Amino acid sequence: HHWGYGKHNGPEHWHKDFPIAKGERQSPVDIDTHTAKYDPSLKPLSVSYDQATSLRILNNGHAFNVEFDDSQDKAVLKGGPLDGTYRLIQFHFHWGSLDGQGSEHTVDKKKYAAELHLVHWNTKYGDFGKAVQQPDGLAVLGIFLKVGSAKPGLQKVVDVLDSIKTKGKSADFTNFDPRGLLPESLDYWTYPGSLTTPPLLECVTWIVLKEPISVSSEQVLKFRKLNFNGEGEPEELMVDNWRPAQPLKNRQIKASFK
Ligand SMILES: [O][B]1([O])O[C][C]C2=[C][C]=[C][C]=C21
Ligand SMILES: [Zn+2]
Repeated sequence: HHWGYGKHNGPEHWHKDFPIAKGERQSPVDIDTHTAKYDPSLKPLSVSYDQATSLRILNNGHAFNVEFDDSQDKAVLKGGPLDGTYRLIQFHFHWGSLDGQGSEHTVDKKKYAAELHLVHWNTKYGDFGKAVQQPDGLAVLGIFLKVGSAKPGLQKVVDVLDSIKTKGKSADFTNFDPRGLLPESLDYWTYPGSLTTPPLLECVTWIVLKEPISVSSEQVLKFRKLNFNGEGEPEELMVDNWRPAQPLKNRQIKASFK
């Protein structure tokens, strides 16, 4: 009886195995755009993905992860609210059964169809597993998806999904350029939070871009054909793999923009 996104094992249950689910810096949150304060001291973000080395795509039973070579400083996030250098390890998405839900963060209570998470770890801690035990261990770039025009840079991801339908399947996924998933503007909100999946560790500096990317209905329909189950098991479509907004508690969301 492992955690998941069903009636019996979904987010409202996670606190039993992971009591930090009720902690003081949980994610995601609602971003109240009127209360977020412009912080003139932040920087422009530095997203340096030219030398990114994608390796593989994995259906882990909760999402699919596009994994990178993080054995050296190839694709890194720096600047913005961050001190030091954060190495890209993987990206994945959260999405809904219909276009009116799917994102984890919300903006004035608006839910987007999906949300992309580019996960990076602080190189001062040497490895990902050490990083997640630190309050400044991870930096996650969050990007909302809305349904409209196709995203050209997403189609290579869409077209491999048939090959990783079920939990535990992987495929080679070399030479994928994550720059093709970014919006034009890097304007962002930032706040201290957590992983949005068990173990829900409070180790993340969240950087949530204001500008959504557009994907087509056909693209997100292919996400929804994935399975949470393993091969041969009763089919459970991989949809609604999002955690709802958690209490903000004693946190301030800062804006990079006026
Ligand atoms: O799956 B997760 O919660 O979704 C948010 C992003 C993140 C970051 C590190 C590990 C897992 C996850
Ligand atoms: Zn995520």
